[PDB]
Amino acid sequence: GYEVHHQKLVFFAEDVGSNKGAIIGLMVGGVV
Amino acid sequence: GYEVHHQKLVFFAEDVGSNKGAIIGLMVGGVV
Amino acid sequence: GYEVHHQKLVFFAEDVGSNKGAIIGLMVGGVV
Amino acid sequence: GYEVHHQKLVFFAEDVGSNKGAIIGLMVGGVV
Amino acid sequence: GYEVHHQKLVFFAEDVGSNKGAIIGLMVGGVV
Amino acid sequence: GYEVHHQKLVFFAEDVGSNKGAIIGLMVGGVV
Amino acid sequence: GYEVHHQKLVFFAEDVGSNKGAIIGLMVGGVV
Amino acid sequence: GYEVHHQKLVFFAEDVGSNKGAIIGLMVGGVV
Amino acid sequence: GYEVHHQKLVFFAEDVGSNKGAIIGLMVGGVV
Amino acid sequence: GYEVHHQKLVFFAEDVGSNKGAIIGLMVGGVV
Amino acid sequence: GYEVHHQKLVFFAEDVGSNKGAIIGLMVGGVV
Amino acid sequence: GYEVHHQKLVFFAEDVGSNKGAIIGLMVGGVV
Repeated sequence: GYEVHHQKLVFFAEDVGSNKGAIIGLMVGGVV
Repeated sequence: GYEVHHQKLVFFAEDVGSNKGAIIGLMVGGVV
Repeated sequence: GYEVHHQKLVFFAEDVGSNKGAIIGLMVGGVV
Repeated sequence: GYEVHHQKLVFFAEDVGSNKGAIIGLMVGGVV
Repeated sequence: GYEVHHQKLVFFAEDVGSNKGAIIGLMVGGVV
Repeated sequence: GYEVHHQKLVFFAEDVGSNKGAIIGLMVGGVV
Repeated sequence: GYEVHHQKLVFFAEDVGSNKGAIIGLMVGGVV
Repeated sequence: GYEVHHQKLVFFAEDVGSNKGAIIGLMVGGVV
Repeated sequence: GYEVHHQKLVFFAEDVGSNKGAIIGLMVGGVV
Repeated sequence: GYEVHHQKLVFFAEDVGSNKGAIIGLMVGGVV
Repeated sequence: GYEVHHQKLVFFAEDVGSNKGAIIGLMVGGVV
Repeated sequence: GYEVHHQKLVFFAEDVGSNKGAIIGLMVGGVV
């Protein structure tokens, strides 16, 4: 059978989140 | 069974001269 | 030209530069 | 021979809602 | 008993006024 | 004997009768 | 400046029709 | 001198019927 | 002549049926 | 002795059936 | 007579912390 | 002397013990 399933997640541009001070948090349960 | 197509989710914000203090919280709780 | 259930979400923001610390609270659980 | 489809969602804002200090609470769980 | 169902939803907002503090509260969890 | 076809929807909104401070509160769960 | 008193507000929601996809997408910003 | 107060809000959703999958997306950005 | 500010926001939800996956996507910025 | 600045936000959800399906993505911005 | 600033935010869900399954993401974008 | 400022943020859930894991992510770039 034929099946397609994919996605894309991009979070807006803004005042870059450098280190010390600003911050970016990514949480992904466990790993493959 | 059922067939589906991929999707896309994109947010974009323009800021004059990146810098100090931005904060992003992304949680992807899921399994392949 | 075969098409199935598809979607797309776009959030675009263009404007000078509000104050210190923008903030993204986003959740992408997921399920089989 | 007939296929189904869904809609497209676009939230576009100029002026109101600039970078730095803005707050987006967006929930994108998943699909049943 | 299947038919094509698609559309486009675009929301454009823009208007000089005062102060900042803007807030987006959107729930977009899958579809029925 | 109702048929479904494509369509387009665009909405443009200016100044919110009252100070600034905007607030987008929408629930986009499935469709009727 | 005017004196403001408190009050009590309660809401109860049930679903008839059939089955129930519950969905609460709300924005509770604030008012001057 | 002077004194101020706010109101109280209570929300309750529950009703015998079927399925589940609940989704709550909320924005509560404090306002001065 | 002292500043006074209190509040009370309550969101309660429950429903049998089947499966689970509940989803909370919430943004609670802050205050100045 | 005297009232001051306070708040109160309560979220309560009950879900059985399958293994715990829950996905919480919450952003608590904050202020300097 | 010193000003006091406090808040109370609480999320109650009927589900402990099982194995690969429940998922919680919390981000506090701010500086002491 | 120095004004008082602190808060209370709690994420809690109750049900069946179960085993080792569940998945929680806390992001807070800051230093005393």
